[PDB]
Amino acid sequence: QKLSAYVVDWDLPKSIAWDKLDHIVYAFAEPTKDGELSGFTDSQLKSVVQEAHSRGKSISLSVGGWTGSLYFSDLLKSSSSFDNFVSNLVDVVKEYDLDGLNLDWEYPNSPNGVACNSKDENDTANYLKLFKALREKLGSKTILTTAVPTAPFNDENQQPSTKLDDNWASTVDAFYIMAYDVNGIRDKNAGANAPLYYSPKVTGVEPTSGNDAVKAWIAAGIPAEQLVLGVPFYGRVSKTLEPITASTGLYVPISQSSQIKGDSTDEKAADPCPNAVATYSGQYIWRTIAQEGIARNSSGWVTYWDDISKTPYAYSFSGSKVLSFDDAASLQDKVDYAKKQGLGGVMLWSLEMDDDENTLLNALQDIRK
Repeated sequence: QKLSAYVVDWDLPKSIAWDKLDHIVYAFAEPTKDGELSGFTDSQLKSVVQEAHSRGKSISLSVGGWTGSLYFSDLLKSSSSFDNFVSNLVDVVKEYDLDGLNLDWEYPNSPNGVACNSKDENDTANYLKLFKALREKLGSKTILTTAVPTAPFNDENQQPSTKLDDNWASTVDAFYIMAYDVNGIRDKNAGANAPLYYSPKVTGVEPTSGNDAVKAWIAAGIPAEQLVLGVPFYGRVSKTLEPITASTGLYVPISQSSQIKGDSTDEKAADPCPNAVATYSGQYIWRTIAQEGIARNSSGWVTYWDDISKTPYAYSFSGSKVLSFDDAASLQDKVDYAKKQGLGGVMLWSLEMDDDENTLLNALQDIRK
């Protein structure tokens, strides 16, 4: 699995380009309080598994997700709910003829991610117990992967680990680094959604990137070959308080009152926590970007290139907004990095975002390669 591609149950692609990929990750199954797997469509998963196997392709189920991470911590600390979760997790593999499971807990012991998510000092330790259980019960050929944040899983203090149990690398096959959503309204200045690099010279942005995350995880104990760079097929808009020109760069200050809306896929939504506030994400999928000609200086946009983060961005004087995103160029750069760093491969989120010409997916082909 050098090239993995997430598909979403709520929006399957009408046509999956099998020959341009290796491994399909079907998202999501959300764990319930009782430790059962839910929230996915039975017929669709059967359909997609069948297709993948017809063509000699691998498929995994992704358990969890941004809104599916509520019960992970509770489930694993208790011994009874642990075994039943595992039991259900094995059954689903059995049931659908899955080639593996992709655990996506967002995130172990963290006040970030959804606010009301259960959390515990031992979340990472138990996360490792879960994987070990899974391996014992599934064997060595089941693809066991995890989608991970830009720093190693939290310790008993909610700080990224400086060293992960060495059993992590020996149990789990690949760690999919979710190297995107790095910068947002949580920052003072505009930044890249999925930067390849971070520069300390630049303040008012988050001190991480793709390269930095890799570096962090390698240091924590995970070999590079077991690391997988996640890339987006979407971008994000911020509202700049100050207009971007050619003599300004990407890093201008932004509004923080409220996140403005992106494209038509960007519905106002609130996390599954009582009395939480609905918000926009700012998201703009690649399709919108391509159709509206944003990367071609159309529709009132002017396109630039950030030399620091190796990503394109665009600015509309109308509404004063900046769109940080990824194109063929920034994507092919991420692929160059991955190959030179001896990474296991790359993954993309998510397949239905790409245009009908497979522009973004094609830009990723050197990884297979």
